Amino acid sequence: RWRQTWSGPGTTKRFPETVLARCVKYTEIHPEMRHVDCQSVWDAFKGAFISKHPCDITEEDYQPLMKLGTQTVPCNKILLWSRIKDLAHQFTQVQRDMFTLEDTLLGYLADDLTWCGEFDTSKINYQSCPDWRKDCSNNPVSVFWKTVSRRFAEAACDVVHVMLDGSRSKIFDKDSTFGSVEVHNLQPEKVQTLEAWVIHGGREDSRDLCQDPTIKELESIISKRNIQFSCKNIYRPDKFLQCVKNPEDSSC
Repeated sequence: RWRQTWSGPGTTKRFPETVLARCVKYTEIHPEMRHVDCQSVWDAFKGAFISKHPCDITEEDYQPLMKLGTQTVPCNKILLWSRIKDLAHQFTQVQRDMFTLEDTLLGYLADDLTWCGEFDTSKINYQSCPDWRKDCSNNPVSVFWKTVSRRFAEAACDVVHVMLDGSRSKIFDKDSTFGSVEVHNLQPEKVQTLEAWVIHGGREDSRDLCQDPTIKELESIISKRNIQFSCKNIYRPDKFLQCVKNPEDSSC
């Protein structure tokens, strides 16, 4: 074909093998998931989207998979992020000070992957998948992230942290998974504070981006949910990471 059905990239090559391998690796490393049957996880993941129209996926489709990937997360150590996932991951990798969604079995399985099927065939579509904007929001990938992110947000307690990209025109973006799902699913009964770390992209002596209009928006939203809001600038994320690996003895 010189023209594909959908406007988005197709399913990641060797999707089935990749998810299965990730499940095996995760369950080998993480002791609480030692007992998960990875074939069963693949079957349930597959059942969510195979033979279904990829513009008609619902959260219910992923419920078998959600049940299987049920997992306790230290509720007071959750790190959310938007448009800055590499630094979030590099940070949690140092000494596991916090946990992101990609530290969970389900987030790990799907990170950086694309997948979709076809109505009334059992084939995976490796040629194209729906674009969230051009085609439809109710596609297998978008629906998966909304489903898993909601559950992750509901599990948070105490002080919840979020890394935001301060080099974006919208540092807080109401359209992101963070802004459209996670903010609205933190449980005010459990969550005391949301603390945002605004990651600078700048060359040095930049603005206090905690005063950014979009940050004030996030503050208003979260305050009105009866959760406290805190914000900090991270001016030099390279120094930040160094200080995380090697604190207090040098210039930190």
